[PDB]
Formats: sequence, structure tokens, C-alpha cells
Amino acid sequence: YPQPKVLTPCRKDVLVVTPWLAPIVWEGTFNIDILNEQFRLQNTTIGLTVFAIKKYVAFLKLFLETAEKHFMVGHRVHYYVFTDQPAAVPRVTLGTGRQLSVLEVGRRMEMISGCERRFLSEVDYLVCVDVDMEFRDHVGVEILTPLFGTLHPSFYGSSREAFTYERRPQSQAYIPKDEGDFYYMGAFFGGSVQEVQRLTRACHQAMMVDQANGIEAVWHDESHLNKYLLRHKPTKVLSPEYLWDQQLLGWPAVLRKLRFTAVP
Amino acid sequence: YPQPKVLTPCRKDVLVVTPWLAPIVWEGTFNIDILNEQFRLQNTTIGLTVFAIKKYVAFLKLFLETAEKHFMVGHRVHYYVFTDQPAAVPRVTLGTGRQLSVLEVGRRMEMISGCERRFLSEVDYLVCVDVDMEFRDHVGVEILTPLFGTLHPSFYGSSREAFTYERRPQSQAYIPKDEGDFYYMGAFFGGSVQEVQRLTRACHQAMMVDQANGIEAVWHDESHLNKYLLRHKPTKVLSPEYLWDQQLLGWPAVLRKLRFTAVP
Ligand SMILES: O=c1ccn([C@@H]2O[C@H](COP(=O)(O)OP(=O)(O)O)[C@@H](O)[C@H]2O)c(=O)[nH]1
Ligand SMILES: O=c1ccn([C@@H]2O[C@H](COP(=O)(O)OP(=O)(O)O)[C@@H](O)[C@H]2O)c(=O)[nH]1
Ligand SMILES: OC[C@H]1O[C@@H](O)[C@H](O)[C@@H](O)[C@H]1O
Ligand SMILES: OC[C@H]1O[C@@H](O)[C@H](O)[C@@H](O)[C@H]1O
Repeated sequence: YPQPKVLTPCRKDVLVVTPWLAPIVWEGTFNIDILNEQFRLQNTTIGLTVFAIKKYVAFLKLFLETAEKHFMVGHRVHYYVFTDQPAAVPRVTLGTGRQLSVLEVGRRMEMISGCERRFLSEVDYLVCVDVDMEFRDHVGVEILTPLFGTLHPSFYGSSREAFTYERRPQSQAYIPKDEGDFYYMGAFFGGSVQEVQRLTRACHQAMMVDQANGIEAVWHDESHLNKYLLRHKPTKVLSPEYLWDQQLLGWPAVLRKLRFTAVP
Repeated sequence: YPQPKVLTPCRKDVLVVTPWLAPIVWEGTFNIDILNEQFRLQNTTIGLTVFAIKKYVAFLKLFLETAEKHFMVGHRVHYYVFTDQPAAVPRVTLGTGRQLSVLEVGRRMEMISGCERRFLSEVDYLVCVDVDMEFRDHVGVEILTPLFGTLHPSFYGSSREAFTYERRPQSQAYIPKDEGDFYYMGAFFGGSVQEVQRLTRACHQAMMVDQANGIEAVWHDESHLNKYLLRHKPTKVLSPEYLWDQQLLGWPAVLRKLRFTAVP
């Protein structure tokens, strides 16, 4: 493969590492051939969780079809579809080493943390995404790490005081005006099974505390996710390539690939 | 602390992450206040190993004095001094939480891997350096990770075919002319106790295989270190700030700090 050269950076236009030395994942920062080999040597299995409740079942077909084309191809994958309509889950043909389970539900942080023993035995990593999305380009093992969050596409150019963090100190999700690294979106986070269960257990415990206190955070689980990732910093951060809306935000030059996008 | 901004990189002049998404540690890439807190929450202990055999005992005083000023200050540190002259080890006054053991020896990879149970109980990380050096600036927890190597200061601007890897396929250290990421120096490597014992055990086993075969690698343990770190890629790479010789190479602009340097 091409020899990396220490005096020529590959991307000079964007921050590629956080101040706590976590990679920020942009096209041009990674050689996928190297990463794929490292992960295949461990026989890595990746869990992908998706909720499709009520009308949101309609999003599953495209979601799964497109995951088959772009998500962890070559690796073992277990889709977990949480739904109130198990008969509405479309039958999508999967690649080898890939499987899907339908979990019937009667919330997300709760539901993710007691499927607890199940995830620990079956997968190495867990990835938690919104269903009303499609994959348009490669989303692979470059994202895998103990704990990651994703930069919210509306706020990646913003200063922290503009971040729509929870601001009432009454709320467990509270983050002061002069604190904060990034604004992460709740639509795409993950990590090791152990780290995702810690995060979701913490968010769940914090939401219950707010509830028993008569307050709900301004952006609900996304508020608590941001407070967690402030105090427990992610080991990788995904760039907005991994969570975008072309309709609302177009295709700027700084995004070489649009990998996982909102469905119009 | 200052808010990192995703569209303004802190260093645009150098590569700050490897193609396998390991940070390359340069001044300006890390907020030490954040790192120090993360490491202190774990009560981290760092082991530092140094060989001082024959005339090399003369280097210890400056080495230790300067480590006290610059190496992991605020953290727990255990110096391990391997020497054939235990009475020649200077008595240097240490900061709180810091200790030194003198290990008498009658090689390095061997000696590091059977002090094996001893390191596993006493430290979390191990750092292995040459003694004829001095610390001139901060060398701290930014370097800590499962496995790291350091860019050789003579070869960081070089193409791979110029790297003085072992080139005879007769040798276990053999690396083909079209392979290779970097040229790491043997003078400064480390990692978790488990990873450093794996590396040193592998290098030791590989050296014995070459010996039983009548061949010694061109640069001896540094050759085997480079072959190991090719096949087991480091989780961080230290920039030349961490291993320099001002006499031979000066002080280029791209080095904002000269942290650990050869003694003239
Ligand atoms: O009626 C609903 C509401 C929410 N969701 C799940 O939770 C996510 C977020 O819901 P919301 O509509 O508030 O956010 P959106 O996805 O529209 O940005 C959805 O993607 C689904 O994955 C669902 O399945 N059914
Ligand atoms: O007589 C010796 C030779 C080597 N060394 C140890 O192994 C390192 C490398 O030895 P060499 O002189 O070959 O390399 P140098 O340090 O001069 O670059 C030294 O720093 C010491 O830490 C030693 O202690 N005594
Ligand atoms: O400010 C936070 C909000 O930003 C909106 O753009 C987004 O649609 C919401 O889901 C939430 O993330
Ligand atoms: O080419 C490899 C060699 O480079 C020299 O500059 C150095 O003094 C040696 O210790 C060895 O690392």
C-alpha cells in the first residue's frame, strides 16, 4: 500500500484527531485494507440495532437493503430489529455471515440495556442508529472502537454556546455554557458491547432521575448522550460523512463521501 | 478549555494519524489537562526501564534527574534500572509516588520479558528507553496506549526503500523492499505490560531463531522491533519530538518541542 509520509498530511482541511487523541473519521484518514485485515483476524461480529415502531416499519426495506450493500461488508453482522409489528419486517436477502433477529416490543436506551446478556454473547460491537436512513457509501470497521459518537451535521461548524445541550441545572443532562467538546447526534453511536451497555444504562438511569423530578431534557436521549460523552470521552468520533441530510445541507466540498443519510 | 473546531485543524503541517487510525503524537494535538485527568482517575502507574551496563552507568544521574523534572509528573512512576554495577546507581531524590528499583544483571528483550510477573503486578504501562539521553521537555500520559513505537529521527522524511530494515530473507527480521509503514527506533517503545511482554517475547524468540541460523539482523533488536510493529501495528506512534539529537539534526520548525534527546 501507499507509504504514509509524516510531513505530508492526507487531510489538512479538517481536524482528524480530538484533543484527547481520538481519531475523527474522515475519508482519506484510513486505509481500509489494513483495518479490514486487523478486524477479520479477530473474527469480529458487529451488532446493528434499529427501532421500527408504528409507521417507521416502512423505512426498514431500504435501510436493510442498503446496509447489505455498504455496512461492514465482509464481516459478520447481526441486525437487531426492535418492532411492534414483527409481521411487517421485510424479508431481505442477506450476504453470508449476516443475520437478522426481530425483537418484539410493547425506551431505546432502556430497550438496548435488558437485551443485556443477549448482546454480550452474540456480538463484539454494537452500533445503534435511526431507521429512517439509508446507506449510500462505505460504513465499515474504521468506526469500530470502545466508544464512539457522531458529529451532528447541523452543528459541526458551531461554537459551543450555540450547542443545544440541556441547559437547566435541574436536569441530569445539564452541561454549563462554557463546557463541551462537540455536539453528538443521538442517531448514530456505538462501541464495544460493554461500553454501549454502560452508556445506555447511564442514560436510562439519568432519564429516570429527570422523570421522577418533573423535567424532560430538551432533546431527550440525545441530551443525556451528550452529557455522557462529555464525561466519558469517545475513543473515536465519526465525521458528518456518517450522518447527513443532503436535502437540508447539500454536498459540501469538505464531505468527500455521503455514507449514511436521511431519507427525504 | 479551548473548544476543538472540526474545520480548523491544529497541525496542518504534519500527519497526525496513521492509516490505521493511530494517533501520531505531536505538540498541538493533545490537551494534557484532559489526558492527565483520564489517567489519574485510573490511578495509573508507569514503569520506566533503562539498562546501564559498564560505562553507561555514568549516564544515570542526568537521566534520572531529568526524568524527575519531565517524565509523567503527577503520576505514579517506577523506574527499573538494570545494571551490572548496583553500587554505581546514583541516589537521586524522587517526587512523591515515584520509586526506583535496581536490578542486577550478569539481552534487553530477554531481560525485559523474565522480569515478567514482577512488571504485571507493579505497573500498568511499561516504557523502554536508552540511558544515554536526557529529558528536556514534557513526556507524559499522551504517549500511553496498548502499544507504541517512536519514529527514528534520521528517517521520518524518508521513503521506505531507504529504511534500514533487515533485507536478507534468511533473517526473521526480514521486511521486503515494498513493505513498511515507518522506521521506528529501538531507543523508545512501550505500551501496556501485556503488550510489551508480547513484543519483547516475540523479538527474543526471533533473535534466537536468527542466532541458531548464523545470522544477526543488521540493526539487531531494532530490526526485530520493526518487523514486529509492521505485523502488529502500534496504537500510537510518537513523533520525533520524543527521540532527537540536536547536535546531529538541529532544531527544525516542525519540532515545536525537543522532549527526549541524545546526550552530546
Ligand atoms: O413512532 C416512532 C418514533 C420513533 N422511532 C424510532 O426512534 C427514531 C427517532 O424518532 P424521531 O422521529 O423523534 O426522530 P427522527 O428519526 O425523525 O429524526 C426513529 O428513527 C426510529 O428509529 C420509531 O421507530 N417510531
Ligand atoms: O555497554 C553497553 C552497551 C549498551 N547499553 C544499553 O543499550 C543501549 C544501546 O547501546 P548502543 O551504544 O549500541 O546504542 P546507543 O545508546 O549508543 O545509541 C544503551 O543506551 C544502554 O541503554 C549499556 O547499558 N551498556
Ligand atoms: O438541536 C438538536 C436537534 O437538531 C435537529 O436538527 C434535529 O432534527 C433534531 O433531531 C435534534 O438533533
Ligand atoms: O539506520 C539505523 C541506525 O541509525 C543510526 O542513526 C543510529 O545511530 C543507529 O542506532 C540505528 O538506529
